[PDB]
Amino acid sequence: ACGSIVPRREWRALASECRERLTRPVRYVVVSHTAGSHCDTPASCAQQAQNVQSYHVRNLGWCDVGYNFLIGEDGLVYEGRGWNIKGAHAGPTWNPISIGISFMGNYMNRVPPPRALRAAQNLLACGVALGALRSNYEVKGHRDVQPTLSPGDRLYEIIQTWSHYRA
Amino acid sequence: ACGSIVPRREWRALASECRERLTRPVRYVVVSHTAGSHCDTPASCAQQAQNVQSYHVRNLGWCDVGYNFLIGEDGLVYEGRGWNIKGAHAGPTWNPISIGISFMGNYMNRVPPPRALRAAQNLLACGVALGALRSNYEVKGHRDVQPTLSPGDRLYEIIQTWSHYRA
Ligand SMILES: N[C@H](CCC[C@H](N)C(=O)O)C(=O)O
Repeated sequence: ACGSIVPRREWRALASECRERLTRPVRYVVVSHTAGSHCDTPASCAQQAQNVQSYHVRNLGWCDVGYNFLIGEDGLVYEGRGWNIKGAHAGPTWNPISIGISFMGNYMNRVPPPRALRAAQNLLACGVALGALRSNYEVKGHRDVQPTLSPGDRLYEIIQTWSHYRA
Repeated sequence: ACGSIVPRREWRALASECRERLTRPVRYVVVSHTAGSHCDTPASCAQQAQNVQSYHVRNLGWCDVGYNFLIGEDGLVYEGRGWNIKGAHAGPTWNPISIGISFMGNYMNRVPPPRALRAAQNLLACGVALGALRSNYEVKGHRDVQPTLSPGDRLYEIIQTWSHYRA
């Protein structure tokens, strides 16, 4: 088990119905925030991934949670659509050429804790390590590719300092 | 770099006074339990890591927490002595030739949750990737190399199914 990713079944996900595959290795990573509630325990962040997926599935009518992975302030990564299934998180130009990771919260006036950030970068290395990502992958913030405040001012200024970030 | 580890400072560890280095690559991994209180959040697990360190330093007179790494039921790994410094967790024959990882809890009547187990296994893969552990490393229960009940019956039964387990 590559990163220490919480599997779909462990956060009680509805089964996915998405079919569209991403072509590896993938070039881009897009970092979003959920603009949802935050959580900082495994129990609270499992519920929160449930809740986000529930909105996407029941309400937006999507095949699964839109993000490939979610990050909790518990410092764990929650399997969304995964490495191999095209996401619904950054519009039609970016969904097919990226992995979308989303921090569970609103980081406009808040920073995610260092454990959340470590879990994100550990996830990405793990992606390289598996061949899901390019070794020279490029990180975009959600607002760099779509009109939105996502991932929040505070979170966005941090991912700007990441070695793989490209505006 | 590899994995995600909660660093010493983040859990508010006393400065280490330990100096003896292990010789890489290390061949053996010894898995214990602390036989202490469990914790299932980053906040409670950081506290617990302090308590364990406090006990070993202040009461037992050791140079640091005895373990190289601790595992919380929050699903995070807590930095102890690290990959490079000799632990105090398995006696004078095993301490110089092993990495000691301890699950924070009492696993006599109780299993650690899948996320603790994942954190532990991934940690070891990272030791391998790092050259800290041999690729053909062996995992031992604490009871395999010393008389005590550690790492606890339930947890012992689990580590017996790990692919690197050798009695
Ligand atoms: N490569 C990872 C280990 C994960 C196992 C992965 N190789 C798989 O079987 O999918 C690492 O060293 O962090």
